[PDB]
Amino acid sequence: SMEQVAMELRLTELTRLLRSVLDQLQDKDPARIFAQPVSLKEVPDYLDHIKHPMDFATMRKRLEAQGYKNLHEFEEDFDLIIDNCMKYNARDTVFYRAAVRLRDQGGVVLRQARREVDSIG
Repeated sequence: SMEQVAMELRLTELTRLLRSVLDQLQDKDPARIFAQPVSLKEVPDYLDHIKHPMDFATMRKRLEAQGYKNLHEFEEDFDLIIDNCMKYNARDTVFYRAAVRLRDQGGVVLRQARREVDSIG
């Protein structure tokens, strides 16, 4: 139908916006601490601690499959990156600290994204 196509164009445009959001968030991780999944070869117990792992490459795969229906789902994944890190790693670690800075700096980007998503519909 014409409606299904209109819907698909909306999703494509959401994907376009979320791609720019993702690039902006990932720039706030210059050390690339959150770029890839935590390695289960190198941290063999990880899944005993963290039940829903997340990272920026995994978000990107979902994004490019148009697997985010709305900004809320996208933010859920971003929050997992931060919250998983802050649990697994202690406060006095470069990892924990990187997550805090990503959270703080990402807030600004996500604030305007929500306005853009509501505004453009």
